[PDB]
Amino acid sequence: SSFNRTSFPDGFVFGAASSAYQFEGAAKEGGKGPNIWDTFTHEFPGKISNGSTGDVADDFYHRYKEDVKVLKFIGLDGFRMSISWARVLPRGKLSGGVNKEGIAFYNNVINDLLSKGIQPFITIFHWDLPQALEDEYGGFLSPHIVNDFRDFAELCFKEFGDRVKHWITMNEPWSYSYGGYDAGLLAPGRCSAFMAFCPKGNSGTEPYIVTHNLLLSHAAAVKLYKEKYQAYQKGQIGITLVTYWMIPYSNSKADKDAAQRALDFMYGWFIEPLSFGEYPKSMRRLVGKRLPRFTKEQAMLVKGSFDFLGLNYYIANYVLNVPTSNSVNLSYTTDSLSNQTAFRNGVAIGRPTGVPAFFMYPKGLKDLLVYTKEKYNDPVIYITENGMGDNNNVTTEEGIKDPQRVYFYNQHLLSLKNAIAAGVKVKGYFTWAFLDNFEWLSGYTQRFGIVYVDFKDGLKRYPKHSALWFKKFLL
Ligand SMILES: *[C@@H]1O[C@H](CO[C@@H]2O[C@@H](C)[C@@H](O)[C@@H](O)[C@@H]2O)[C@@H](O[C@@H]2O[C@H](CO)[C@@H](O[C@@H]3O[C@H](CO)[C@@H](O)[C@H](O)[C@@H]3O)[C@H](O)[C@H]2NC(C)=O)[C@H](O)[C@H]1NC(C)=O
Ligand SMILES: N=C(CCCS[C@@H]1CC(=O)N(Cc2ccccc2)C1=O)N[C@@H]1O[C@H](CO[C@@H]2OC[C@@H](O)[C@H](O)[C@H]2O)[C@@H](O)[C@H](O)[C@H]1O
Ligand SMILES: *[C@@H]1O[C@H](CO)[C@@H](O[C@@H]2O[C@H](CO)[C@@H](O)[C@H](O)[C@H]2NC(C)=O)[C@H](O)[C@H]1NC(C)=O
Repeated sequence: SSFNRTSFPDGFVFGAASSAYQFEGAAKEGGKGPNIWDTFTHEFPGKISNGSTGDVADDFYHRYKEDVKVLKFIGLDGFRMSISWARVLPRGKLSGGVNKEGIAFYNNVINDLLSKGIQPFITIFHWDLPQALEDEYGGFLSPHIVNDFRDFAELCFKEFGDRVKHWITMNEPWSYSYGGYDAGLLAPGRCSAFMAFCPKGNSGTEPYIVTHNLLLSHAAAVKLYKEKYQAYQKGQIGITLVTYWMIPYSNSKADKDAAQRALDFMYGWFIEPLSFGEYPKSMRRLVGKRLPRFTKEQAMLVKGSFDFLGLNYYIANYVLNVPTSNSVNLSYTTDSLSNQTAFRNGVAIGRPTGVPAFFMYPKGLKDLLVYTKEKYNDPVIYITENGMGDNNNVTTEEGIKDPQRVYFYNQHLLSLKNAIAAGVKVKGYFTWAFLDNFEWLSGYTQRFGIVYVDFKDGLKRYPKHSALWFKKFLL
């Protein structure tokens, strides 16, 4: 006898997650065109650990049949995966033509998943923007992205919507904006010149520009799905957001307010437009005219534009107030006057993982969910990512034994259970990740999978103890 799925609601969806650039490989194969991550990893090897790329990744593009067998072996209800925009539309625009070989790959994966009784949860956009669109008008820096995003979504609805019943417009627009345009840590790698880190950009203005267009693009796809496809395809559409849970470093009003500002700027930036059609008051106050306004039309489009909310949860941080100052480092990051740290009084917020900044704090998952329920009218929620990373610095034999990850999932699922007990309408949960994969700026130095991938020996797959723990949990 042990903790198992019967403790969760009937029909609850347990799954594992993936994304196209991180898993697929075949970056220049099967008619696929270039995307901004091809470009970023090739042109800035200094920004990826060991100068790695997703050229091959897990080679999920060729190995998907064997991988789907692993999903079935674990016994999962669902699988979260994304569509490579430049694989299906190599020139970004619909008028640039649809790549039949790219459509065929996703159809093949979906049909195999369904034969195993696994529901595909499809992320339309997981950061891999076609280089053609980045080149033409600067990608999400331009309002032109909205119409092209809408057409890409429509292509997905038309080709896959007869079988796909859960759509996620985009993964973590916070990450795309902050990482791509404030810190320059992610493609397209833009930031202010004073950071001496990116060729082009403005960390004080571009993140706000990009976030606005991310929201409008999302809203365009949702409007189209609901008005044209939802009634006869009978699916649901949402968006995946990420936030840290923010804890005041001390009991002071200063730190309490700082914690809420940090949450406002990371989470509220997206969930308040989605819920209320406006940005958080703190952002309006502190960012001023660098923060775009929603026109009345835009607000109507964005407000209420989700059937469900996808939430990605990894960590919590303590937050300190940062006093105003005279030194002029203009950025989205410094705009919130907040400072996050994993340590209080010299003590870490939880158990360590193989990722330096990341400690275990399962309580924060429930805290986030209750906060979301209470502030945003009790939405339907899927946990679309939750997981931990190991440092890739031991043998295959050792990496497969991951009691730390078994511990991680036991504690987080117990916390999730308590959130459901508190009335949060959670309907599903997805492990990041299915396989050890290309972890963006960290390359292959960090392993998040419940399944091990031996990159040094034919990309061979081996279920970890965590996979076997889930297998048992899922009966
Ligand atoms: C699937 O899981 C259920 C529930 O598991 C319980 O709740 C989870 C949230 C975790 O905290 C688990 O650690 C916890 O056990 C299992 O049913 C439960 O089995 C336990 C025994 O392991 C029962 O506790 C015992 O009950 C007897 C009386 O029958 C007492 O004499 C014992 O001292 C002890 O208290 C528990 O009552 C029971 N709960 C329910 C709701 O039935 C279930 O066995 C498991 N299934 C499989 C196949 O593993
Ligand atoms: N990685 C992110 C957010 C990137 C934000 S920009 C910058 C880079 C980064 O990882 N960190 C921290 C972070 C990590 C995860 C979530 C939020 C914030 C940043 O703030 N989100 C999810 O995390 C998953 C695990 O991300 C790893 O987290 C630890 C990092 O060291 C590693 O590079 C990253 O790939 C990704 O694989 C998913 O594709 C993605 O949806
Ligand atoms: C492999 O990487 C892990 C993770 O970085 C190392 O374990 C960490 O060691 C540091 C330094 O002593 C500690 O501060 C952390 O608490 C450890 N993290 C854990 C255990 O999750 C490990 O030492 C590395 N091993 C080798 C051989 O390099």
